[PDB]
Amino acid sequence: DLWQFGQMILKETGKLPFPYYTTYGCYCGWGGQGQPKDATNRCCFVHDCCYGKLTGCKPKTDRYSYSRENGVIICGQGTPCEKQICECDKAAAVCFRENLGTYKKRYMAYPDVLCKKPAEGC
Ligand SMILES: CCCCCCCCCCCCCCCCCC(=O)O
Ligand code: NA
Repeated sequence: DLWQFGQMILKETGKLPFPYYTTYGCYCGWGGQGQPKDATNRCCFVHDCCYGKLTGCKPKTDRYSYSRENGVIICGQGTPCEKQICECDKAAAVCFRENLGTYKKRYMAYPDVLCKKPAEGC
């Protein structure tokens, strides 16, 4: 669920998920518009697409099992929805960590007027 995704983000990046990954670029936030502005933004875009594939699941409310061992997130046993949601969340959290080097404070609260057409497609 979103509480768990938030904890993953904090564990992987050392940043609180709000505001650092809720108001960044064009896609780190609710949905998005336009094209991803950098690597971190593309992680958010991919995560949105990942959730999009889970048509029969409720990714923001379904709580799943996971652990984090030798610095690796391990999605635990569960329903197919729980497992797939966990894997979407893990991938995005790791993606954020891997692109912290290019995280730009400039892109927090990125003006929605610059998230211009054409939209990137999943
Ligand atoms: C007045 C309201 C203040 C704002 C609300 C504060 C509470 C926010 C709780 C955050 C929990 C985890 C949020 C997960 C964010 C996911 C980001 C993303 O889509 O990449
Ligand atoms: Na988004």
